[PDB]
Amino acid sequence: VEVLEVRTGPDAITQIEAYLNPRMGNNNPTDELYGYSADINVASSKASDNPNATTLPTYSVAVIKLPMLNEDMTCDTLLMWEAVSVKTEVMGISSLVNLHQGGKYIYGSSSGTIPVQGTTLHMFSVGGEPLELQGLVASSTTTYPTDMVTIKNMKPVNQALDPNAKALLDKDGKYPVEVWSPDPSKNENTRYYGSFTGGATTPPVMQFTNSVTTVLLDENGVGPLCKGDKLFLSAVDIVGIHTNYSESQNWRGLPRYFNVTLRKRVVKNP
Amino acid sequence: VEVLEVRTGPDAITQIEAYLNPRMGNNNPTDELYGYSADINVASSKASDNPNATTLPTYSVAVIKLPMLNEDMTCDTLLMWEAVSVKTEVMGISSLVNLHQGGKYIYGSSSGTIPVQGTTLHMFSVGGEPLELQGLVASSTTTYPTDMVTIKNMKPVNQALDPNAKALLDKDGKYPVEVWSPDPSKNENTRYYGSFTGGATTPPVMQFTNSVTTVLLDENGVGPLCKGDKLFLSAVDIVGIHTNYSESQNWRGLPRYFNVTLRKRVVKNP
Amino acid sequence: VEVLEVRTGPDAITQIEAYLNPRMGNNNPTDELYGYSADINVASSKASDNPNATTLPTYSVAVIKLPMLNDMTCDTLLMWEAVSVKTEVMGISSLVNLHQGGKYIYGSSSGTIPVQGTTLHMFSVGGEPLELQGLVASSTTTYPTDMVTIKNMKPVNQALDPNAKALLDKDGKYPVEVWSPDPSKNENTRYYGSFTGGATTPPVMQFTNSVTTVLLDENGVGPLCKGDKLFLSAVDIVGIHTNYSESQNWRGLPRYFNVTLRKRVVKNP
Amino acid sequence: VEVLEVRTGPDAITQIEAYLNPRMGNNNPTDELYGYSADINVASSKASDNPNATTLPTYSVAVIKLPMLNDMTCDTLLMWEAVSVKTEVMGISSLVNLHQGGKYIYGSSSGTIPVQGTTLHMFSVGGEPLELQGLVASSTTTYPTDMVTIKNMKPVNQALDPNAKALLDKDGKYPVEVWSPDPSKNENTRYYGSFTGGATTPPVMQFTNSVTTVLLDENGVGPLCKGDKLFLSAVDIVGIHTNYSESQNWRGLPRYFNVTLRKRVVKNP
Amino acid sequence: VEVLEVRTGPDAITQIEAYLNPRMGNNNPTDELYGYSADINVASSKASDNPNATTLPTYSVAVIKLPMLNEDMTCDTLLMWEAVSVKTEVMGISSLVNLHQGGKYIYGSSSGTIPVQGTTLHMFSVGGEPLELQGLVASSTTTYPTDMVTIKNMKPVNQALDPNAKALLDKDGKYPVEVWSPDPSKNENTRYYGSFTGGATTPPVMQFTNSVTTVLLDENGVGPLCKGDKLFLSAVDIVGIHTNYSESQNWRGLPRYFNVTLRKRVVKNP
Ligand SMILES: CC(=O)N[C@H]1[C@H]([C@H](O)[C@H](O)CO)O[C@@](O[C@H]2[C@@H](O)[C@@H](CO)O[C@@H](O[C@H]3[C@H](O)[C@@H](O)[C@H](O)O[C@@H]3CO)[C@@H]2O)(C(=O)O)C[C@@H]1O
Ligand SMILES: CC(=O)N[C@H]1[C@H]([C@H](O)[C@H](O)CO)O[C@@](O[C@H]2[C@@H](O)[C@@H](CO)O[C@@H](O[C@H]3[C@H](O)[C@@H](O)[C@H](O)O[C@@H]3CO)[C@@H]2O)(C(=O)O)C[C@@H]1O
Ligand SMILES: CC(=O)N[C@H]1[C@H]([C@H](O)[C@H](O)CO)O[C@@](O[C@H]2[C@@H](O)[C@@H](CO)O[C@@H](O[C@H]3[C@H](O)[C@@H](O)[C@H](O)O[C@@H]3CO)[C@@H]2O)(C(=O)O)C[C@@H]1O
Ligand SMILES: CC(=O)N[C@H]1[C@H]([C@H](O)[C@H](O)CO)O[C@@](O[C@H]2[C@@H](O)[C@@H](CO)O[C@@H](O[C@H]3[C@H](O)[C@@H](O)[C@H](O)O[C@@H]3CO)[C@@H]2O)(C(=O)O)C[C@@H]1O
Ligand SMILES: [Ca+2]
Ligand SMILES: [Ca+2]
Ligand SMILES: [Ca+2]
Ligand SMILES: [Ca+2]
Ligand SMILES: [Ca+2]
Repeated sequence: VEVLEVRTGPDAITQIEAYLNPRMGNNNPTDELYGYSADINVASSKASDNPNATTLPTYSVAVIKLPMLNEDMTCDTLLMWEAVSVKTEVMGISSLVNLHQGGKYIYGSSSGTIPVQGTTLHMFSVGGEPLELQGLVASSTTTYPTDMVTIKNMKPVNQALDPNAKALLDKDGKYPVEVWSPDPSKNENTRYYGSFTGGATTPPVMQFTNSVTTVLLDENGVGPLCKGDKLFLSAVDIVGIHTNYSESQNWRGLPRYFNVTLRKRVVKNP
Repeated sequence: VEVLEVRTGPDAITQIEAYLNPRMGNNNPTDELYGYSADINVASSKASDNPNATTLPTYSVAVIKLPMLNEDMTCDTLLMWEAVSVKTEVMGISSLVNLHQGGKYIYGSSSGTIPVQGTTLHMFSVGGEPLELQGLVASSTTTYPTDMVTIKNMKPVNQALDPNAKALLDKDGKYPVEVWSPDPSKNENTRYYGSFTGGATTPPVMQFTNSVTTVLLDENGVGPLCKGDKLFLSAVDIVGIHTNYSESQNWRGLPRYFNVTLRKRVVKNP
Repeated sequence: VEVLEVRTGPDAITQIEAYLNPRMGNNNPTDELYGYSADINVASSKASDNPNATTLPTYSVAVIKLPMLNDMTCDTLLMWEAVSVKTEVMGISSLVNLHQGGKYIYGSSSGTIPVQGTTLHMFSVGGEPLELQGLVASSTTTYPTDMVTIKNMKPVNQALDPNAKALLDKDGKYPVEVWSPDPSKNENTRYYGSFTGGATTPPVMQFTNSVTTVLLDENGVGPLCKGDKLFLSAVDIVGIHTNYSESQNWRGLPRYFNVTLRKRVVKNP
Repeated sequence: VEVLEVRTGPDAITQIEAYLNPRMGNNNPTDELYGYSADINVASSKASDNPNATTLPTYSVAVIKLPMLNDMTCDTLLMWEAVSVKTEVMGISSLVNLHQGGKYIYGSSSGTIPVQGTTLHMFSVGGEPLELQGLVASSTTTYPTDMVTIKNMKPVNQALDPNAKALLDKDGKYPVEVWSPDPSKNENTRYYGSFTGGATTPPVMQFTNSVTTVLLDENGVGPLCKGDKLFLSAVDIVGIHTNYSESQNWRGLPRYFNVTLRKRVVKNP
Repeated sequence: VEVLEVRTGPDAITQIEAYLNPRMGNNNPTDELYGYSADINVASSKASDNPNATTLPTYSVAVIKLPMLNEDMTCDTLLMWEAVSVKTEVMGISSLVNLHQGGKYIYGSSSGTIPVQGTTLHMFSVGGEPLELQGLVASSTTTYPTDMVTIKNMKPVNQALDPNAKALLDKDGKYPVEVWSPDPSKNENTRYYGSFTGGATTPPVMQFTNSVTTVLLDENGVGPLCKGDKLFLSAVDIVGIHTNYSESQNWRGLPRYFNVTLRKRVVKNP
């Protein structure tokens, strides 16, 4: 679609806000361990790697419906909502500042417990359509739960780049992060931003503020354009691993807030 | 409230300073371990987790009364104090540079003792009303002391985002950091800045200088506006954990200094 | 070659995109451990050090053929000039995995240690092969003969031997522990590398589609593609995987490139 | 004083330079362990904590007498204004030493553990003594009477007691664990500090002669030297050296200052 | 000498390149462990600390002879070469990415070996005369090899700043880093840049690129001026410690490349 100028005048700007709850494996709000995975079940061998669905963190996604812009669809030009900037925040960070939760002792049984630590993964995206994904796994011989969306008919090539392994992030809590990542060869109409630090016991590091805005405009001054007046918000915020007294382990996630400013953009009627 | 222009002229600027003492759990200045929590008392299980009030760090808050500005409340326009910038500093940082305090030896009994280390959490906020808070916990089955302000009738939803778990930071030493964090969906009239590094034994890192100012104006050039001529200052500065000889542990906190510059802002009378 | 002005007008600009699969040692897509090295075989001594080819990560290289620009007698020619690149290490979140068969973090009730330790990231974009300098940990290492390594090593190759030079002209052949970008050459290539060592170091990576690197030099000139060929080179070693028996495999990830090129006028030589 | 404009013309600018040696506890240059604290002596309990004077790092301070500027009648006077400073921790590379007596890294065939753990770096440049705020880890600690510490301590002193104030007016007398710069004062000093804690943390330091710190405030005014005196203050604890017996000493390094000053006109008070 | 303006015109700019090989202790290219120190030999006691020359890393220095500028030395003004900017690079960084070198196992005898790690020291300097040095040691009772250049007649004062402990970096592989550092009270005619990270097992961190230039001009816009048409390049690049199977240890250094751009500067004839 040919993109023209920004539409000026009163009522040309709008703003939405939303939060996405984490989807660490216990994904129902009545689950005792909502916001965590179940105890990790580890592969027995290369050939026998059957991770339980509840142990696998997935991506969060929400579709926000925006006000309808075009009365009749037959004028030479149309309007689309253009995402211009976002304020985003990982919520409840200070919940990890807690040394009394049941778990593994830091020293002996007189000490506090080890807080959430280890691998972290933070991703947010804002687009005018679903986030486009690339499949890649640690091991093609893992058998994934069938009620999740994973790579069909995996082979060892899927341990690196197979250009046939593509998907859309179109379902909340279904696409495992260990299988899918943002596809940089597409996503022309989405801006995504991601951060990873690995390790078993790494100290998690996070900032929180209401003073920072990310501008979503591309090199040409154009932000994501919302097809069918729909805005797509995606996230994952794995903040580390909680270790229990018995040494079993649960992934821990946190929710993410989005505040997106949008404006009206003229496009040519296709 | 329709915000208008900055009032210029002599005496249009004022400046306040304040310090907030840490509320680590021992919050009475006659407490032997004032500036620390009591020995952390750890849950025996998921179901049984009763942290003592003295073991839970809370937010500091102070209200600064500013000179009154409006004689007539008849006038078509009124003046409010607008917070423009802040210098803020964590005080007594070098008190941590101490290897003789009674505790746990670094190596054997000929060595110095382990200094304060582990999880850190730093936050300051400057606003024209109480900081708005969102509740989220590590465990919804925790029983919090009834004399603290925490989430009423928790369910497992409270381990992630429950949109009903909201509060105002309107009491000093009452809101546990492990339960509450700044709400990014509100706080239009407060600037907050936060930094977290987790981990069991992580070395703390801190800077101190009198050369750095934070500017508090939003993207329209408007800082926090002080309702009823009150300026709200909030903080928490957990600098880590002290470990005792028996391996019991206390949170350690430090005081925070604020120097705030304010100016007169014209607003439309409501 | 004398470099003249940029050629303006419609069709003055083109873009390409490619990805390079990692070459960690298992370099065939049907290899069970594709994207990993084989179990590291360690030297029993300084004198006795014969690493298997499957255990030695090598540089990835791709040559992209660009639209033919030039008749070859005009007094000025056109060359494709690489102006900027968006590049991305793909599959980063694949490391966010605690269930893979391996070594337990704590006892046997816990998750397994994820990929961690030494990392090496390099990308380059050039108008000819990346020029290489040879330097090794040990000059007494015997390398696999079917790889390209330093000929007739002496202890001088543990430091700078001005004679140990090569071109990155084959994919999966030049070991990273032998070869590195030659800063005394490479006038026509831009390279960018970072290294963090250690055995257990947590890996750190970012991913976004918002970042572009400008390739122009201090005279405003990017790499100029000789014979309309664009050279893309990479290595992305994201750490070490540890197996249950404590054997270890290097782990690598693929890299994406999106390069923008413009027509540059040059004086005919 | 009412501060007026900068005085221009020939000879309006000056430079001084100085070094301050560290005061870690062994503060006499003939001390066998000069530049180190004596072996750390640890408290037996909350009630009993009697650190020896020689175990407690203190701030360094020097007063530089500047050229006499003024007669005192004139409606306006000149003061030296500290404009900028180049400052350097000297002898950083002295830490790059694994043969020194100490605790083995692995077994007795290995090198010894180098200086590591808690570090504290501070420098200040002002026109009067640095103003200090008292705060300690323990109010029941008994400090050496020959040092300057907080009078009549109570548990409030484990946090902010607004009465606990002092001036850094003596070299090697004010313990860093008792005093820090007071941000509620120090209008006429600029101070800069960084702290990293932990018991075994690797120290990190840079050294260059290319970096200057500008000392002007948001009104373009630097510290003004009362009575033509310039105050330089510092502490540079670079970590802890551990002996074979596992007893431990703080290690400090000297700091160099090069300050540029100019003449500032002020109203006679 | 009085420094005047930059000389303009054709042929006013020259460019040199050079490499400096590391001087870790095994400093002869035929040495089996060239580019490493010999096994560290640890002090028996404070009184008995005799490090072997081969165990002590020294600075690298090279003198580059530049084209002769002044035809008649009686003219009232003269030209000097002025170092304007440098591109510099540590070479062979990726040689460290090697887990099969003989050494100490990361885990048991089935694993890779521990790569080079621990204390790093990086310095480069570009000057128009020898880099000026200040003496400072960890221990004044250390007995250094007489074949090296160290502090004469050490006393305890040399554990801190002795103003009489000065030297010039005027010989390659002779001035140990543990005794000498750049003197900030001098070096008006040299620019030096240094970086240190200690510890015994710290991961080394290095970058490499050909896209970065350091500008050498001072605040008056004057770079180092090459006395007698000599350009002084100095370096040390200790990238860590290699541990052998028997647990003995060797410093590891890497060579450094320089590409310095120079221009002609007018000076008044003294
Ligand atoms: C992430 C998180 O919140 N982890 C909890 C865990 C988990 O709920 C559990 O591991 C499932 O993943 O529970 C922790 O406490 C449990 C632990 O102390 C075990 C003993 O190791 O006992 C459990 O209670 C038992 C009780 O002991 C028995 O008398 C009874 O038969 O059953 C109870 C419930 O099964 C504790 O809940 C843990 O450390 O694993 C606390 C963590 O914070
Ligand atoms: C990078 C990676 O994927 N590593 C795998 C490894 C490698 O595939 C393997 O080390 C070759 O380099 O395999 C891991 O699982 C193996 C391990 O559990 C060993 C026990 O030490 O047994 C292997 O299965 C055997 C099995 O024991 C026999 O019954 C069978 O007949 O032969 C099988 C094949 O050898 C496991 O596959 C590993 O931890 O080493 C899992 C890693 O994820
Ligand atoms: C933050 C802080 O200052 N921690 C102290 C602690 C705390 O005061 C205490 O743990 C309460 O939270 O005390 C430390 O010293 C005590 C320790 O040596 C214990 C031995 O386990 O003894 C205590 O003194 C006892 C004494 O031993 C008895 O004879 C007497 O009957 O009672 C005394 C007081 O209970 C020490 O105070 C500690 O290591 O726990 C020192 C820390 O710095
Ligand atoms: C920096 C470096 O490359 N270190 C080497 C070292 C050094 O060359 C050496 O330690 C002197 O600094 O050698 C390493 O391999 C040796 C090691 O396995 C030892 C056993 O601890 O044996 C040496 O070979 C011996 C062999 O074992 C004997 O049977 C024979 O009689 O003598 C041989 C030579 O002494 C190995 O060379 C090491 O681990 O120390 C490998 C390091 O990479
Ligand atoms: Ca594409
Ligand atoms: Ca809102
Ligand atoms: Ca060259
Ligand atoms: Ca004040
Ligand atoms: Ca001097």
